[PDB]
Amino acid sequence: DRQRVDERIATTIADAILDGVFPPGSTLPPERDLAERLGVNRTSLRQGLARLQQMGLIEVRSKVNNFWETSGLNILETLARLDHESVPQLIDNLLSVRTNISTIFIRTAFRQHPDKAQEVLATANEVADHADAFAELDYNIFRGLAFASGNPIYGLILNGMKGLYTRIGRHYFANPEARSLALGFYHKLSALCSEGAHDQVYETVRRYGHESGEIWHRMQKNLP
Amino acid sequence: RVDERIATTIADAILDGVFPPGSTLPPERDLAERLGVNRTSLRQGLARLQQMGLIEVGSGSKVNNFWETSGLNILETLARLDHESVPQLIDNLLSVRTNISTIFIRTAFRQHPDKAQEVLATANEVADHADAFAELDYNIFRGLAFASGNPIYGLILNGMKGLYTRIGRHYFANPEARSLALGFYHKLSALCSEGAHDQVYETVRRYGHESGEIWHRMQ
Repeated sequence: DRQRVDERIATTIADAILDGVFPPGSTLPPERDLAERLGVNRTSLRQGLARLQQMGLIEVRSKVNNFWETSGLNILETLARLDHESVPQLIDNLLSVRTNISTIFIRTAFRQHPDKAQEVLATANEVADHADAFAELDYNIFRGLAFASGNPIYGLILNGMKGLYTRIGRHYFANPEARSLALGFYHKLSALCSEGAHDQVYETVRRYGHESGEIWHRMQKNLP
Repeated sequence: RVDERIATTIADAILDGVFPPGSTLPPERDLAERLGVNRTSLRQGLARLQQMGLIEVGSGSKVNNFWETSGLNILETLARLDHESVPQLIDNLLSVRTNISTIFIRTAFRQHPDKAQEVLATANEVADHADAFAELDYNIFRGLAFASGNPIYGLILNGMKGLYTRIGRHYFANPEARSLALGFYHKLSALCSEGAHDQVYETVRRYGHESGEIWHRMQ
């Protein structure tokens, strides 16, 4: 998916902001200078600036915001790509958020829309046995259970996690042990949902976070 | 702010189903004319919609299913467009805030109690008035999210700021609302001081229940 020039402009300036070249409260260089420094025309620059405004990173007057105050989950992939010095455990942070938030919305789904939850978990049957397929399945199951809670804001959170979460999963689910543990987990969730054993969701999800995390910790070493 | 208004108008039309998922938008010239705007302003608006994932581009601007691609950034739009389901969206947000905060408040108290106390201490310097209180309440929940040591909880709170503070600016006009919150922050501070990590859950859930009752009787 080739980035067009306005996207490259936004990425380049966003990186500089997140990196601290432009501290909160500072002003970007004027258009003529900025476009010449980037080697772009000013029409493309203003398109890139539009993207930065939408990201919450700047305000046209361009004043630079504190990205830790204005950014949502939409910056997760950027923090990972930069391997930002402020979030050395970003990957671990994201898996911990997925685990702990999913204990909420999985329990809720089992009580509110168990028929939808079982429909989502059933997709684990007939998944292809390889990394990309499992990464997609796994995200779709957590996202589906988040919406099955009846509270679509959990689903919006999963949508925001999609990029970085599935990037992790595409690496993780190359391991056949990772795929087998996930299948066991989805099946156990389905069993819990079928029985109505809502009070067991917490331990099951916490245990899966722990066991998958041990496999992931070994695998992530081999990665940038 | 024309390009912002363009993006919002088109985003509203997508969420309202005027432009169906999988459709492609009218060509730029046609869309500019319909919106009564310039093509370069429309192109800035389209860049914004691509940035937020609502449309995808050697091919037209394809409309994504917004329930698959949108984040917390559409909360304010959902509330603006769906007057009849704001009570449910609002309860949904408050429930999310309540239950997610049980996680990150406990972690902050366990891992970084001094930082958690410094956030909670901001409750001592508030004007007893709606708009200032709504900002303080948000800043306490956001601050505790970051004080967990996991900034992704903070990014979540950042995404809820818009709609969450809008509710708060209505809610905290009520003096009981302000009183309950102050008591909640002081109770949080006590629990942190005591290391009573296992009590945050019930205290936060009780707050969410009791503030929701005040809110519901206001509504």
